[PDB]
Amino acid sequence: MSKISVTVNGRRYPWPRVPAIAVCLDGCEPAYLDAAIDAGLMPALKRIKERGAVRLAHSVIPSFTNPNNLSIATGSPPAVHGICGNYLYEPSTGEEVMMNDPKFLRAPTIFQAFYDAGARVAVVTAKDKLRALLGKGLRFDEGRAVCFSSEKSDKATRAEHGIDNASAWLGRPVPEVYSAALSEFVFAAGVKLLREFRPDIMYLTTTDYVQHKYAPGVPEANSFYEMFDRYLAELDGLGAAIVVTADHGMKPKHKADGSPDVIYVQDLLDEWLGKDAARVILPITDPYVVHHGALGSFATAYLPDGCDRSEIMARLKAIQGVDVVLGREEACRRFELPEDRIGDIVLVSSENKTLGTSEHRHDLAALDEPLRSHGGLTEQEVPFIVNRVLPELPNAPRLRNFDAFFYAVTAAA
Ligand SMILES: [Zn+2]
Ligand SMILES: [Zn+2]
Repeated sequence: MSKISVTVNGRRYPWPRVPAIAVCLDGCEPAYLDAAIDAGLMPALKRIKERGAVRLAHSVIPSFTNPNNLSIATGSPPAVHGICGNYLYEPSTGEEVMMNDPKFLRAPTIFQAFYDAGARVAVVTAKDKLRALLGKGLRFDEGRAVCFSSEKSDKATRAEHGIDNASAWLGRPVPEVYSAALSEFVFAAGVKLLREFRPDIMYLTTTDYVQHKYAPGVPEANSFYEMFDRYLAELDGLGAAIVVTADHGMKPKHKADGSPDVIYVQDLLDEWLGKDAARVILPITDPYVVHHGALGSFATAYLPDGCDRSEIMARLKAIQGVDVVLGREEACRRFELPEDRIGDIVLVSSENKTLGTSEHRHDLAALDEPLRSHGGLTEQEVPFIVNRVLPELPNAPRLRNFDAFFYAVTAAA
């Protein structure tokens, strides 16, 4: 007898005999789990690690939320699926255009491919914009798909989400967007879906709210992972094959005095090339954001026609804190990104620095606590833990976070 599989974006996924789950722990620097385990707070993950397969994996660069979630969802890098930031800039038009709409997704998700093959599929996110992206191609007329966010759980309908009011269904209020509870809702929905819906494929993804605010091992960080472990214990107890991974890690990005440590790329380019001759883009978040949530460790820049790219790159790389500077072609090959949605040059900052645009009218910082962020090579390493014996499972740099569903269904088969 031939084995059953689903082929998606050039990869063959065996059909899962038991439910196959990937959990994306947003911003989960491996140190978070080590600290919580060491404090005795994750007895289930501790045991799961001992008896399963424990690895580190590499995220996509940029180590941002959307590109990495979409990579996990499609099993492919952004060169394939097209989502490589929150927005891009169009030199013609002079327009900044949001890349977080499903129309910009260029490759099918694993979720749609399994759904189209007759599977039961469930996707739960914390934020609703990612929900719409992740849910592209799912259908809700056969009772075989569920897709909603904690954020808009009370707005779910049968026809568009596969469930009527997921808040009422789960029996928990809609959580505050800026809370651990937004992510707890996802875990809780996941458990209830596993019991009652019995998906063949399920993705659970959260937000990095806690991780931007709190370093590994501090009480609030430990409490979050203590909470996760309870849901993990339950998913594991119900017999699912589970991969726990992350979209990206998290590192402190502040000076000794606790203030943000930023390299203002637009200021530098204005000086060398003329004011606004170039455009620096900060794709970590939406373009309107100026409140320190716009500070990450990866940036891209669009340069005036004719200028000396090679020269400009050398000038940027000479700056302390700027670790990597690549032209479009090279950055796209190295990081597996789409040339048509990346700037002329790509910049990656050092471990404890971020990249900003300018101090002209500035980038007024919001929250109090010392800056923590992601986007660079120093937030690329993430946990990758499976609750099954898989001695052949590769390790980083070969293992990618977007191998999560490949190995989950393999373990489930
Ligand atoms: Zn994230
Ligand atoms: Zn973040």
